[PDB]
Amino acid sequence: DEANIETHGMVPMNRLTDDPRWLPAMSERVTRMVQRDRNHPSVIIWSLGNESGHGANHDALYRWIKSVDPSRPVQYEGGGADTTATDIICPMYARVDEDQPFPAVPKWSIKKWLSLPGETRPLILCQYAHAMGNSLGGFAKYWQAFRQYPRLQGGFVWDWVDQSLIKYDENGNPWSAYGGDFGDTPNDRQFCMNGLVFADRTPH
Amino acid sequence: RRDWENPGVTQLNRLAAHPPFASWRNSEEARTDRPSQQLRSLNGEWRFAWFPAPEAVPESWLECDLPEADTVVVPSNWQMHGYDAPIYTNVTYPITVNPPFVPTENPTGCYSLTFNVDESWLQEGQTRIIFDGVNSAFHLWCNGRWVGYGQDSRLPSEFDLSAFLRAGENRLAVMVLRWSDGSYLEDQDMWRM
Amino acid sequence: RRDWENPGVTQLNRLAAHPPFASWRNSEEARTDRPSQQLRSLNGEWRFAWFPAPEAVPESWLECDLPEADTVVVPSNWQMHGYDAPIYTNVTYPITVNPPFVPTENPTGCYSLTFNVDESWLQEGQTRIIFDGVNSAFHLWCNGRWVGYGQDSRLPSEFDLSAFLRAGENRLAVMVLRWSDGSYLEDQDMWRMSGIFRDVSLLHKPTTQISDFHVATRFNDDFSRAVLEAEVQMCGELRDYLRVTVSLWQGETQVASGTAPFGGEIIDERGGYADRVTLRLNVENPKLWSAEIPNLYRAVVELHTADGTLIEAEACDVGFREVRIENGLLLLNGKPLLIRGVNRHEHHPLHGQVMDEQTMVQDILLMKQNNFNAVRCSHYPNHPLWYTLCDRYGLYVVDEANIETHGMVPMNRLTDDPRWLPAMSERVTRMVQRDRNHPSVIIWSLGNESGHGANHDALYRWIKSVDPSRPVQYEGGGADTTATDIICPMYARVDEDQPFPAVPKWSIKKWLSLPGETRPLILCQYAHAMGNSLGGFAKYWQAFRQYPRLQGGFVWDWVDQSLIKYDENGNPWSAYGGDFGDTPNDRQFCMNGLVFADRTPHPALTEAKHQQQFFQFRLSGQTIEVTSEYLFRHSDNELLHWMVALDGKPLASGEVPLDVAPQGKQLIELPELPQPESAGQLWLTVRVVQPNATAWSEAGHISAWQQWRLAENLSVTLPAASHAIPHLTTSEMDFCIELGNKRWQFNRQSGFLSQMWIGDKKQLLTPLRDQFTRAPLDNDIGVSEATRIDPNAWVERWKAAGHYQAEAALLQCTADTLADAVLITTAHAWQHQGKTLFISRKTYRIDGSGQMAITVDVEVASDTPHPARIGLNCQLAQVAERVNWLGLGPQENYPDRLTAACFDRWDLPLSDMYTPYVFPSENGLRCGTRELNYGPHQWRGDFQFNISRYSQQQLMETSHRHLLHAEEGTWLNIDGFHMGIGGDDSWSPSVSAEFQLSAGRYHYQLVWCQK
Ligand SMILES: OC[C@H]1O[C@@H](O[C@H]2[C@H](O)[C@@H](O)[C@H](O)O[C@@H]2CO)[C@H](O)[C@@H](O)[C@H]1O
Ligand SMILES: OC[C@H]1O[C@@H](O[C@H]2[C@H](O)[C@@H](O)[C@H](O)O[C@@H]2CO)[C@H](O)[C@@H](O)[C@H]1O
Ligand SMILES: [Mg+2]
Ligand SMILES: [Mg+2]
Ligand SMILES: [Mg+2]
Ligand SMILES: [Mg+2]
Ligand SMILES: [Mg+2]
Ligand SMILES: [Mg+2]
Ligand code: NA
Ligand code: NA
Ligand code: NA
Ligand code: NA
Ligand code: NA
Ligand code: NA
Repeated sequence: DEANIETHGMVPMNRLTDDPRWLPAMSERVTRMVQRDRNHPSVIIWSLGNESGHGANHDALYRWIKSVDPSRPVQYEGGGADTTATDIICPMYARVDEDQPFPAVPKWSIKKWLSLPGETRPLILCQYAHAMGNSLGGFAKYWQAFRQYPRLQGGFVWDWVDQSLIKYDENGNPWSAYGGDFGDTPNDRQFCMNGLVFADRTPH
Repeated sequence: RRDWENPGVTQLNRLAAHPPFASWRNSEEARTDRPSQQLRSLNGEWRFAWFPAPEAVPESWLECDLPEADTVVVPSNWQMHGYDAPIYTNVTYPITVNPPFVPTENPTGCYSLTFNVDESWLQEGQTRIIFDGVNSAFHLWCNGRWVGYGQDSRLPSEFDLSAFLRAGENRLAVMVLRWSDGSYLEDQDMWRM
Repeated sequence: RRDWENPGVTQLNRLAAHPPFASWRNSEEARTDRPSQQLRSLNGEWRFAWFPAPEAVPESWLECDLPEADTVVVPSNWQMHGYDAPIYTNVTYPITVNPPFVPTENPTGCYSLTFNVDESWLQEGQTRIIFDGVNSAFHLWCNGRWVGYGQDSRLPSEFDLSAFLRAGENRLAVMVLRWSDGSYLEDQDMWRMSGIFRDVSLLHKPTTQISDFHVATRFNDDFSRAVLEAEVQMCGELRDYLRVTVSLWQGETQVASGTAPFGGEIIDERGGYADRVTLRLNVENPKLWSAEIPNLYRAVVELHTADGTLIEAEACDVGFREVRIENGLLLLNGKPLLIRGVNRHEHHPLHGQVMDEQTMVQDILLMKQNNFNAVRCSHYPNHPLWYTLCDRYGLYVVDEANIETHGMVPMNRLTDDPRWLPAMSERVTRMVQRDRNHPSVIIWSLGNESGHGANHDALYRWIKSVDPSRPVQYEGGGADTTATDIICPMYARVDEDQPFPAVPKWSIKKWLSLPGETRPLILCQYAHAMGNSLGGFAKYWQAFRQYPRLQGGFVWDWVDQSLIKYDENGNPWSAYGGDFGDTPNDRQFCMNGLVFADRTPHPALTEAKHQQQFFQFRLSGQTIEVTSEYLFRHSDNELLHWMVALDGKPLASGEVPLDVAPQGKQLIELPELPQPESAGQLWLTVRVVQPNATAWSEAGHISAWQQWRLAENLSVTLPAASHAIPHLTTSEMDFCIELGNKRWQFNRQSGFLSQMWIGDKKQLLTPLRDQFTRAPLDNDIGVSEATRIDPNAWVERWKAAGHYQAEAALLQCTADTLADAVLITTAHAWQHQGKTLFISRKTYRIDGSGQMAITVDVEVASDTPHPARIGLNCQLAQVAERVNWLGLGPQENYPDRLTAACFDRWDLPLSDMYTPYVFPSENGLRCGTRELNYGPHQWRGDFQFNISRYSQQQLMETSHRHLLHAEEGTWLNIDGFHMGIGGDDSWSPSVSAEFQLSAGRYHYQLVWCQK
């Protein structure tokens, strides 16, 4: 269960989440969620949001949850996937054997990540294997690694269903549309369709 | 006040958050998770009019239905009814980055509903309204009087309407802003509606 | 909108918080900290009108002055101008608890000011107004148009007035609400006042400006190298020709300087901060800052263009020091501190809560002179100047957020509620944003007495995360929660546990070692100096010295919060809770200071000074070993003076220069002790004197002392045959003795000495009778009240037992004539409801020499509460100018508070023998006295005494010192034994067992003779 906090378009990504003036607004997004969902057994882990860098607001909120609900781990991927705001190493799109050593926020091979000096946390990818179009090549490589390494405990595939929308042609026949098909611009075109299933639930 | 351009105001008069309630008045119903007569759905046909900015909304709408409005089902996203376009942008914000401000042409959906309330709900007790999801911020009025405001498009906003309703017919008016300072915290890679 | 009843709205249009700015446009002025033309004070004469509620404020006031207003000075608290009454309530909120609402009758102060603004401030740049302190919330209008709103009475609220002002005359309107939802977070134990009580100023900054800067100093392992790192942020349009230069100065020498254009390092997938830049300056062998030697450098941050043109400059003092907790110890520059601290409220008896530099400096100097090295800002961020003075004079400071919700039930009802997280967060974040560059701040505190809630844990981590350089502490919820790096209890005792449920206060020695505990423990409040208090203070100090992890504490507290009131005649007097009609109130509980409101010291201050000395001594043989407790400085401004005296008469003395390294020892051998030619006890006193003046003391300043007994030669020499023999005259009702021109009369029905004559002059106004009670101290009373008795308080135990009502019943009174003397024997029982509480047996033996030897043997029933004292008292007929004694002094001292006192011969004017505590009680005792002289009388023995124009009766019946009146003659209380005064706290019995008169049978003897 994840708070409705994502500030991906900011520059740098944590510009708001490291800003105390935004702590109140962010706090209610996390606190109100826990207040509502904390009795559901299906929720096993809380998340502080998505792609909002790593800011001090995150640290404060991570502690708040740990204090009010010790029954479930808290994770958050922003800022490098392994900051002080996450009980779990939860990278997005980290590769199995190949490192992608981006500055400040590298995406290490998952097998290697587990063993960096001083690291001891479990690793569960928050997003992996981007099912956009003809894809999922390399999927088995993740599973073989998850089964061999105890601390590689899986992941959440990206993602379930294509976000395509239905439009109607001149003849009234329906068709699947994506970014820019409504005159929207700028837009990110087909990147809104990354699911294992089509928008109507037919499997890819 | 332009509360929608102030991250210091994320709500006005909203009630505290809490787990799912239904106020059963029969324990066996509560045991089996049966529908509660105390928890009523207001989903169905509502009145809706679209405006290009909050500044364009007529004062008359607070007290009376706009003749030009249409009847539409709720819940719904107004883009899906064709009133304006949905936008698919991944990382880049769909509005200029100038926190906490939002554009002056800010699509405003004016929703209203005339509905009945039985005297029995008003003779004792508290009657609250619950909006489980309103994107991205809104003000609420009941029978012409202002009740409150809320942000966070993905959690329920609840208001006590006890002192605002009367037996019989009543009318809600909800002014929903497409963009708000909450939009700054809602940049997920998905259609913007 | 009623924004003042919504914790969700703590401000509207308020600008971000930042460190002190002045927008100098000349770098040298910034270097020297000179007044800046871009920072104007708007303090002075303002207009003001009081209203009972915001609803009563006329709308005309926004546009123009109200003719009914008065002209008053700002800053001020309106209660100090007489507009409404200040309230003194401790825990109970001064308003009904019904968050977030406040009373409808809400005193509103309408202040306004018409002033000029130069077009030069408006033609370019930004003009903002800064309210350093507005209690408790306020709306601001400029030229009739609404600007913004602000809460938090203890941090500055700033607003941009650029668009509201016009060249020439302008008018500000400030509506200040006494009560707001902010008041729920401002329940500290002090007077409840309101108003614009800190500075109001206007600051002009350029459009392209420094909007914030943080300075950090990190060191290598032995502090011989440091890196100064300065992160600077800007507002305005970014341009490639912009630069920031940060230069570091040590006096006139430029130690380092670095320049760079804006553009920070990559932080995440989206990049870095194009509007910030970090300059790193290397510093070799930096001069380190500490309270011992507050070395400071000056950092100047200049925003300019590449061609060299200055845009503006900001600056700050920098102190190179590292604070860290390691292996359970709080270290400063790698050495463990011993905090000799005190809590200090911002209080002035005339001006209320408005602070001035003079009072601040006065406080700091008395503190330092009294061996304090640290101060806790109980319980809110202080006026900005305070931190400047602590940085420069040298004091460690605990900076504390203005959050206290003591009156809630339970105490954390709001702090554990996420809906109050926002409001609380601003009280912590804005404080850190303002004060983080001050070297004197070594620890952050999350507030006070607010229980322990999840909001505390969230804010604890926020701080840890943004400023790793300083530990975070917080006492609420048990003093050792997950929200504190330091175990920091309030009023935990040294050896005794107070196991309250859920938030027990353990003995401090035991607390350190509870299972799994490893942190340092520094009391955030200890030894409550209310009234005649500080009993047992030495016990804390002996434990802090013995246990490494006991690293000191902050005494409660610095200064009495009494306020001045004026009687019919216009004469001033000190007032406390309820004296303004305020009710409910907590009476004298607002006076807990080491000093009176006017800065005069109470006697307890000297005890603190002595227990907090920086030099320890031991004596062996002729050898004195001095050990320095300084961590960083050598004793380079100290000389040891020693003096040997026999019963007060000096025999020898000298001086030796001290040259001891920090933590080192120096041995000093006294020269051979020539023998004395008289019986008597030789005593050695040593003192540490500072020959040279300093920024905080005058030449000659004494910083430490100690005494020891040396050889004693008991007198074995027989007096000598008396030239005369006293005669006894027996009559039915009296036994009279005559000797020369003196006569004594013992009444046979009362069994006491009722009269004594020198010639035809009577010496007594009241007979000499035993006394087992004292006018109750604040500590004896505790929370007890007539309207609500605390039966466990000492005063209630004594009352209930009949101690104050017991009457002497005579058992025996006989007279015998001996070879050279007459002997009177008496026995009395004191009873109550038929129980014998005390029995006193005595002999008075009057001899040929005229001396009357009195022996007293008392029995105290075991089941009666131990008595306050066991002595005699009388009202002498005459009054004399001086009091001279051989015993401990010169100041007032009690059994559990006499370490600072020295044995010697003292002589003071009688009035100095009375301590004017605002709430009167037993006072002025001196203990360990072997001889006392007053008028022609002399008493010799080994007793404790007090002497004054006020009876115990009067003191106990009078609640305010200004109402006491000198009685005829002089009341003398001479005690064989006197109970300790306690003070670990002033709301529960706190006199340690060893200081209670529980022995059951007591003996003392005194000789009264003429001089
Ligand atoms: O389904 C899209 C996916 O995008 C990832 O973001 C990518 C983005 O698509 C690409 O244009 C840019 O080069 O890199 C971004 C990664 O830094 C998001 O991380 C993921 O959450 C999805 O939104
Ligand atoms: O100077 C007073 C002191 O009060 C303490 O609180 C006491 C209070 O005085 C007593 O009336 C109540 O019965 O017990 C309280 C302790 O729980 C505060 O702890 C201290 O901060 C001071 O305010
Ligand atoms: Mg808002
Ligand atoms: Mg039914
Ligand atoms: Mg009707
Ligand atoms: Mg994203
Ligand atoms: Mg408010
Ligand atoms: Mg308190
Ligand atoms: Na595994
Ligand atoms: Na996508
Ligand atoms: Na110690
Ligand atoms: Na007090
Ligand atoms: Na010296
Ligand atoms: Na008294």
